[PDB]
Amino acid sequence: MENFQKVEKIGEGTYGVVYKARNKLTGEVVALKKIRSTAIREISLLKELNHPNIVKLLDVIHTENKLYLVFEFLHQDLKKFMDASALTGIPLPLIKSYLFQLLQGLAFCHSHRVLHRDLKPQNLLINTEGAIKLADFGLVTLWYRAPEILLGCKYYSTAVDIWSLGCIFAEMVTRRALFPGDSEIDQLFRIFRTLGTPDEVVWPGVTSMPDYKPSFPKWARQDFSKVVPPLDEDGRSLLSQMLHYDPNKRISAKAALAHPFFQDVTKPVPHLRL
Ligand SMILES: CC(C)c1cnc(Nc2ccc(S(N)(=O)=O)cc2)s1
Repeated sequence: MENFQKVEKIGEGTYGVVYKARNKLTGEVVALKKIRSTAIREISLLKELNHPNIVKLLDVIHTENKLYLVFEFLHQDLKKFMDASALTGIPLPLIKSYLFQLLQGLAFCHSHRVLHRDLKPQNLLINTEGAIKLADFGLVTLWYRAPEILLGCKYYSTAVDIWSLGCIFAEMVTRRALFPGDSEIDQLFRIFRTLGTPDEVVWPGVTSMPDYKPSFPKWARQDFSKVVPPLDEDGRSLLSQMLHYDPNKRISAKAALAHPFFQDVTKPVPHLRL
């Protein structure tokens, strides 16, 4: 840690504080995440998980019970790009590129039995060359949380990351968050008002989950034509399969890569002001 000089504070999360820093031996610019056993073991297995659409973990430094993670540095996150793109909107061929790349990253991690668990725009990082990357994997916001987690399930699957990415796809298209809940119950009821209250017809087993109550209000489903209007029929069809209630029926990352929405995918470059 005597090897690194802090340049500036980037920002914060639940776990820690992030700084831009410079390595005095290599000259290199990096990102440094500061946190105040089995944990060390599992974090260290991530040093071995390398893919062009995952932010690289360079090292783990454990000194005096403080833990520091050293990452490759990118110049902007997706939340800042969306805010700056607000009056014009992100062009459709760039939205489609970013979605395709993120599904490549997920298909890779899910084949090694690794889950992200906290996907949101602040955890997605971009560069000037047109790439987008998954960042800062989990071992605060409720807006991107899957319904099986909110209903109390303890042994949830890779399917929770597909739900989150669907919520993010809709947000890029409309320029507003899809389900902006402000407590656990408000998050759940916001999903139910849009997609309909789930029952045994659409999700076998749902009434037996730990936090399910027979007194939930009964709301009717709405058409996806009203949920994401500017999107074509191929894109609406894919989004609908990423937001199915039953996690066994929800589309996998590998299957989604084969959907007809990606028949004409390209790689455009963004306009960034750094
Ligand atoms: C910790 C790690 C995953 C990061 C790597 N590179 C980072 N860079 C970074 C740059 C700019 C912005 S922001 N909010 O757009 O000004 C946010 C993050 S964070």
